[PDB]
Amino acid sequence: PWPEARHLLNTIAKSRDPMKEAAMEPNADEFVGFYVPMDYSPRNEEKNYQSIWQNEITDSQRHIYELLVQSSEQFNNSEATYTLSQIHLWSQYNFPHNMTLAHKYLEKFNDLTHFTNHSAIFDLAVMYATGGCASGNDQTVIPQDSAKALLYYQRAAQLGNLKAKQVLAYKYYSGFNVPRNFHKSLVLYRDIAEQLRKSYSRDEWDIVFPYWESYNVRISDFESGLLGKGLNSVPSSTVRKRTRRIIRIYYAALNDYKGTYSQSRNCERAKNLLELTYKEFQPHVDNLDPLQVFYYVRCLQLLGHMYFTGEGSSKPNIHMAEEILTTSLEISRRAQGPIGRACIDLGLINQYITNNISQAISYYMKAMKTQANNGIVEFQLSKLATSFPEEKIGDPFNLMETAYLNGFIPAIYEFAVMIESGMNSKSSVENTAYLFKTFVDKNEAIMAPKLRTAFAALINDRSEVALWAYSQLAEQGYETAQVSAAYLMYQLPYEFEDPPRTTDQRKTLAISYYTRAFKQGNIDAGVVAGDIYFQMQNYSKAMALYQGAALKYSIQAIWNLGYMHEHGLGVNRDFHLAKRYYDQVSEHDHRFYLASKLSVLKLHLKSWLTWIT
Ligand SMILES: *[C@@H]1O[C@H](CO)[C@@H](O[C@@H]2O[C@H](CO)[C@@H](O[C@@H]3O[C@H](CO)[C@@H](O)[C@H](O)[C@@H]3O)[C@H](O)[C@H]2NC(C)=O)[C@H](O)[C@H]1NC(C)=O
Ligand SMILES: *[C@@H]1O[C@H](CO)[C@@H](O[C@@H]2O[C@H](CO)[C@@H](O[C@@H]3O[C@H](CO)[C@@H](O)[C@H](O)[C@@H]3O)[C@H](O)[C@H]2NC(C)=O)[C@H](O)[C@H]1NC(C)=O
Ligand SMILES: *[C@@H]1O[C@H](CO)[C@@H](O)[C@H](O)[C@H]1NC(C)=O
Ligand SMILES: *[C@@H]1O[C@H](CO)[C@@H](O)[C@H](O)[C@H]1NC(C)=O
Repeated sequence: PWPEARHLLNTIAKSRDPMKEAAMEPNADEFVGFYVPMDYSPRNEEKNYQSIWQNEITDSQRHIYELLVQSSEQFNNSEATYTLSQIHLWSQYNFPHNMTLAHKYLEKFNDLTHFTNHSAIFDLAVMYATGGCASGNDQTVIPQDSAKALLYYQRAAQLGNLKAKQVLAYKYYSGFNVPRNFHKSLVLYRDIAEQLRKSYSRDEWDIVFPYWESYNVRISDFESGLLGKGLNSVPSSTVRKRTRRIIRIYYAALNDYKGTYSQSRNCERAKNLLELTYKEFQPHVDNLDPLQVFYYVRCLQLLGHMYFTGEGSSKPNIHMAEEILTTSLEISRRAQGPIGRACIDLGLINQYITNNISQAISYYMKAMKTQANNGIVEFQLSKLATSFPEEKIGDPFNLMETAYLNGFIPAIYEFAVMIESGMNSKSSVENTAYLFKTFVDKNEAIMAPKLRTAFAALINDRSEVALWAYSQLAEQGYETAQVSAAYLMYQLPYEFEDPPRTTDQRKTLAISYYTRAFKQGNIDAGVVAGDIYFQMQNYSKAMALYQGAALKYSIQAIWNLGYMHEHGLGVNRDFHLAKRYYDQVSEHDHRFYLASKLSVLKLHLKSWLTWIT
């Protein structure tokens, strides 16, 4: 039965990505506010499943699905049962998802060699910790079970999977259910981090971090926001830079060198395009519009970084890089333009291909205040400080401390192993842990490569699988996944029409995600949690929550606060404090000057009537 099917699943060519398909082609360059549901309708998904598995499937595509499943039930293969979980849980080939049967077959895979394969036990160990999926109406449905999942996590990390021991460390570090226990968190964090540092090369560790494309972004920022407009915080989308022929080309290659969200990147067509430009312009180099040559030499900076990169080619060329960018500075003398990244990679290639350290300090130091310096320079210097104890440069400590904050990633590890090893007792113990996770969570490719899946396999269709993915990273320390999944589980109804028509369990999960996101910083989520409990009871819990938000300077919390005391369930009714709240909103913002005193108008309109009796 099976080994014939291997030819078929070879034939079908699944696990499709659209951004790779839009990398090459001319395209709309256009997407926003695409589509979402607001109600789940469990018994609707079953009939939709029925329709699609009736019609849109192919008769062959049934034929393959026929006998792996028919052969696996007749035969104990256990390889097809593992695949169909990854097919009805991932929708990896063109088939629907059904977490009931997927969950059902996962125990079958596990029982075959109970507790050996960490890649699977983890996946259902989440499924226990939710209770929302692997659910239904038949008998085997069970709600959430903490400990029964917890043990499986311990089995995986005991076996040695990474993100398991990650989520344990986060779970202690946050005080999710168990106590705080910073010590353990430190232990397994540093363990993880040494394994990560072992994943890389010496060369690749020291010279360039390889630019894995980032998706740790807070969905609902594409639309207005988690709430409204103007009264939000920190939109994390970073897309499609822009501010006279060539400049429209310049950006048009930059976007192709680092297209981040909706179109995959690679340099090759941008590169060929670029070298065409250098072969084109160079003899025709008079003045030529000092604003144009600006973007010319900027594309030269880029270009030299690309030859030294080795993108698109089989190898990098240090040499044509050398002539081309050294030329670039030969111009940059004239018009005194930006010079940074050329000074970096020039001071870097001299540092490992040649061995004139001396000038290399001159270049690094010549570009050190540059904005493009993230942390790379300092991290590269402190090496030479610890190697060559020379007075010229200062302490390694302060330099690496100037690289930590800026975001350059290797800087953390040295900055961490330093302080823990420090016979000099620096600030504390717990802060040390904050470093390690901040490294871990930021490497983002070994640990969390599925953000490129969840996003991707959302936009075509079928949010639910992305929802499971964020429901697999929300347990990790990724705020973005928490508010993402919750924003999929509960959208805010507009004031007019209607709240949703969803499950109560589902809300019991969403609220937990929003809460943890709140205590990772996103104040707005707190507000949203309160807007759940309007529809429920627990007005006291909500009041504590809102009140928890207001102390950190929000606004909507406050209007809800005065409004909760004036109308609805208040333990004591009072409008003295109320107008204070309603007025300090206008104290702080200066922009809602009217609605404050409007609330005052209705508030005294109460008094006019009540004096009648
Ligand atoms: C997930 O997969 C299961 C299959 O394990 C799908 O199950 C179907 O569930 C219905 C009850 O909702 C079962 O009822 C059947 O009704 C027909 C008449 O319509 C009757 O002739 C059968 O004897 C039975 O009573 C149905 O047998 C069952 N079929 C299968 C293959 O399981 C379920 O619909 C899927 N859900 C989702 C959300 O994908
Ligand atoms: C849990 O079990 C699954 C199978 O149910 C294991 O899948 C195996 O994963 C490894 C890679 O981690 C695959 O290795 C590579 O496969 C390709 C062909 O697909 C081959 O060309 C490479 O040389 C290499 O052997 C392996 O084939 C794959 N096995 C099956 C049947 O798909 C999974 O690895 C197990 N979990 C863990 C954590 O290992
Ligand atoms: C390179 O080093 C040699 C000897 O170390 C020195 O003579 C030469 O001036 C250096 N060149 C540059 C460009 O720094
Ligand atoms: C109130 O909140 C608790 C959570 O502490 C929850 O278990 C309970 O179901 C809620 N009750 C109502 C009526 O909302």
